[PDB]
Amino acid sequence: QSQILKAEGERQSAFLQAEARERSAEAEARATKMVSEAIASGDIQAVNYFVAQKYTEALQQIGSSSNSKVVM
Amino acid sequence: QSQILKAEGERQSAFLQAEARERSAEAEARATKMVSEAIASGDIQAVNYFVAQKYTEALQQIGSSSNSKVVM
Repeated sequence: QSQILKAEGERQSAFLQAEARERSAEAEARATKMVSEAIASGDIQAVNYFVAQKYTEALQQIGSSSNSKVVM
Repeated sequence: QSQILKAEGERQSAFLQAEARERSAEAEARATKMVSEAIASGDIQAVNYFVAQKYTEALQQIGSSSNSKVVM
């Protein structure tokens, strides 16, 4: 009996997760459309600049951590 | 007798899991259709930008952890 009750629990959880998945997919679609229009209008170098600066910040935090051993 | 009862338990669990699987597949199909339309309308560089930024965040967290030893 305990196992059957548990299984019913995961079933209901799966249904709720499916609903959340559909909503998140809707949001991703809207985001894709908006950024697609923005890129198609003007240019591509700006996106590369954004990627570069975010990557620079990530690399700085990777280097400046407590546990590491860099080599130049 | 104990083993037979246990086996009945896993049977019922499998049935419930099958129902959940069908629901999740439905959700995946809807998501695929929506994002497919969004991509087919506008462009592909936006998806690459999203992938790049999420990957940058993942790499930053991989580097900035307690147990590691980076090498440059």
